[PDB]
Amino acid sequence: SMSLQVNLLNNTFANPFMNAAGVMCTTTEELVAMTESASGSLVSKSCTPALREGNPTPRYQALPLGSINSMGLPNNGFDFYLAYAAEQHDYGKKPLFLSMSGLSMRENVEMCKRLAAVATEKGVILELNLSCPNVPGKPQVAYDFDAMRQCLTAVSEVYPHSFGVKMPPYFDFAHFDAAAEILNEFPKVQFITCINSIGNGLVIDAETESVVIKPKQGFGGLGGRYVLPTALANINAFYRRCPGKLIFGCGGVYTGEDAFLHVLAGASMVQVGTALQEEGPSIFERLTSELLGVMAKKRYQTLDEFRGKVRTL
Amino acid sequence: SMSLQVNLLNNTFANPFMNAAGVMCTTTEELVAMTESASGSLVSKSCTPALREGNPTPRYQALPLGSINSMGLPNNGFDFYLAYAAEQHDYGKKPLFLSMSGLSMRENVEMCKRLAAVATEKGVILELNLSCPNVPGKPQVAYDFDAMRQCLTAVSEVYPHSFGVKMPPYFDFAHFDAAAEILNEFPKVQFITCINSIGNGLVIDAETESVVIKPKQGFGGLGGRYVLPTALANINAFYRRCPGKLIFGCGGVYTGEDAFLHVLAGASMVQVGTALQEEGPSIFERLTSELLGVMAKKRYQTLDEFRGKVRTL
Ligand SMILES: Cc1cc2nc3c(=O)[nH]c(=O)nc-3n(C[C@H](O)[C@H](O)[C@H](O)COP(=O)(O)O)c2cc1C
Ligand SMILES: Cc1cc2nc3c(=O)[nH]c(=O)nc-3n(C[C@H](O)[C@H](O)[C@H](O)COP(=O)(O)O)c2cc1C
Ligand SMILES: O=C(O)/C=C/C(=O)O
Ligand SMILES: O=C(O)/C=C/C(=O)O
Ligand code: NI
Repeated sequence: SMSLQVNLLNNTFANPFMNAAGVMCTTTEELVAMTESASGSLVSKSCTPALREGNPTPRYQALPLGSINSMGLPNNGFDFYLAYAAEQHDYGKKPLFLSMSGLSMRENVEMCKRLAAVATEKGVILELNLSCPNVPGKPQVAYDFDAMRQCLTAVSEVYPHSFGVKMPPYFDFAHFDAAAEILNEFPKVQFITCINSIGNGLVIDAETESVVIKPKQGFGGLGGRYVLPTALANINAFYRRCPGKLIFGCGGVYTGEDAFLHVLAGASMVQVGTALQEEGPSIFERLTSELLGVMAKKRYQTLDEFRGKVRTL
Repeated sequence: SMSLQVNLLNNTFANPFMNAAGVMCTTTEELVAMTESASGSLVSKSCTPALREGNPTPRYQALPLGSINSMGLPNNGFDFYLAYAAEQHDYGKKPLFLSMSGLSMRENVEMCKRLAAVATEKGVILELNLSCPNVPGKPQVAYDFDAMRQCLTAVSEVYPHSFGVKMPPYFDFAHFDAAAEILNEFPKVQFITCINSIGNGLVIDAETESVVIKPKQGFGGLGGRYVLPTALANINAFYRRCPGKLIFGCGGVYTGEDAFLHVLAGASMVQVGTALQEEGPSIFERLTSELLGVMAKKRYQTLDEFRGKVRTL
């Protein structure tokens, strides 16, 4: 009667769920666990050309309303994720996204040049992270529309495949417009993942009178409950403004209902970060059944039936 | 014993609490209620030169985690708030801030010209709102650094008094820096209120499969629980970067503990929006009591003892 199936980017997904990049997808064991999970897909930790230890700990804190982190791109390096995609990932189980977060345009160019062949041969799909908010002294690329255009230009020039972009949240229609205008100039950008963390929040523990993460004086990306309306806004903003592109929702998904909201806003895939961090990949079984339960209660049979159909007043 | 006293801009405030601009401060009755309340101060609704009906309703929605609104600056017009400040407000009770949100730099300039005499004579303090995120086709001025510098230059030229600026949240250190650099060019900007709403979130009611406010396709400013870490981040970011200025915290204050966090982040005054909307002016008795209780438990006697003293790791 019902189906969470998603068909996009020449792939079939059992369901729209996947991990948010950076959550439970850094190590082989994590990637395998994500592959073995009920998720429709997975995306590997945002990689840099070489392994990165990331920021000093503590760099993640679970919170009643979500999470704050300043991980700082700890990752095994591009070769590692490329090898996973090329040699290890069971594409028979589900499609794979590889998140890339070069620290400069040059780094993204170099990795993309090498990713090209593996994408061709294996079908791994690039999610280009333009919104890492946690590397000290590195602005979120997509908050600088010139840096964003330049990065997309460079990747589009060297990378002979469609890819997606992991976007920071924007908070003004002027920015939705400006970002969408730029994204629409790149036909290879076939999906937009909205959103990365709400950047550089500051959690203060009233008990300790201190921040809760070490890097950057305690400023870190916010995820979880905090970010859901912002995520939905961005999902919908780009869903509307980039009609030639898919939107992947990310932000504040804890339940099938939250996922339902993402899809209603226009999400094709739904990424799960904080909730997954706290619950582990078993969450995908829960989220699939919950989303199905929501759809059953609402008498929806497929995601196509309500994707992007949020009613305005 | 303990004091919530705040001293700034030649004024004594019984406590740091005040309404957030736009909340319960549009009408004479509201302004009188705010004045009669236990709040340390109050700010009048952001005004435009002439009255504004504001955006179509529904334009405010209380939420489990806060609020979303697209009020669209409904206000009685500058003359009205000017007259309140000039003729009606009992300054014997508490200092008064007047929030100004002209839709253009010229509108602000013209209002400031006329506000100048009332500020001189009565001591009303301008809070210049550069962060209205709800007027369709009008971007948040403070997201345009050139426009903000321009506006502050234009206002400073005609306004021979100290004033503050109501800021939107920023989400990247590069923007904290850029914004702080601009604000630091203006010695008359003696306070910075961080933050206005997290702009243009989108609340979707899963049950109705619809947005919850009418203007701008449901996109509206987020307040309340959603915004606290962002508010704290901005308060602290500007606290650090504008040591010559005071910071007024605004965002996510429901309790004395929240207020304590604002102050720890660097807030001198603490503004209360969503919580005040949802509880009314009696909230200030609660908040003062709670903040004193927090301070008592933490063995602080004055706000100066911990203002801005959030410990980093
Ligand atoms: C610990 C942690 C690591 C993350 N790493 C990445 C990353 O490497 N690349 C990326 O694009 N986003 C990363 N994110 C952001 C998530 O992908 C996601 O956008 C964000 O957490 C919002 O979703 P959520 O509310 O479900 O947490 C990370 C988030 C967390 C909490
Ligand atoms: C109904 C409503 C009206 C508001 N009107 C104004 C306004 O006129 N000027 C302004 O600077 N901020 C206005 N705000 C934003 C608040 O001043 C405050 O920045 C925001 O709500 C965050 O505080 P909170 O979390 O306590 O709600 C308004 C907020 C709400 C909810
Ligand atoms: O590794 C991190 O700090 C997170 C990056 C991101 O949110 O893109
Ligand atoms: O009147 C409003 O819509 C809100 C204004 C603000 O947040 O500055
Ligand atoms: Ni911004």
